[PDB]
Amino acid sequence: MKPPQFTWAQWFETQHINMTSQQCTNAMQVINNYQRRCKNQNTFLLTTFANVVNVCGNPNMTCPSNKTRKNCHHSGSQVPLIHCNLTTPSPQNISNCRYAQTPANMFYIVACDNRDQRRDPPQYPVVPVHLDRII
Ligand SMILES: Nc1ncnc2c1ncn2[C@@H]1O[C@H](COP(=O)(O)OP(=O)(O)O)[C@@H](O)[C@H]1O
Repeated sequence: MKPPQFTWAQWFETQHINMTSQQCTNAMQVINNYQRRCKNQNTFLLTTFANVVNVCGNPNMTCPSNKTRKNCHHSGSQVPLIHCNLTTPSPQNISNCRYAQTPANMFYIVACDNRDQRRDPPQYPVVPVHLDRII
């Protein structure tokens, strides 16, 4: 789920593009502090927001996760990425959650939609809103 101050595009960026630290335990604190819980796993794509926006321009395809959605797009090429896996749940005090990190170079599929009319900058009429899968 996402905090109210974020549009889907900004939340996508916060969760999958802006890895604030190369260490998952530190990077995941941002996501967990916003979601008020420790996300079991999360993928950080080591690419630019602009690159993802352009991927939104690639041919539409069915989303591997939801066979009813047709707003997904394949990256075309592989990109470096870090996958974070929760290793220490820490019931109370989510800042104590620890994660393992898995580096890899894979293709990705993202779902994109028109920008939030009121909050997203007009610069990008089309933006990624969900990471559907990595291959
Ligand atoms: N095809 C889709 N198009 C637009 N929005 C979607 C789509 N699929 C899922 N969503 C929404 O986007 C949210 C973002 O999920 P996300 O953070 O990307 O999941 P995770 O990173 O745990 O895989 C979902 O919880 C859902 O409400």
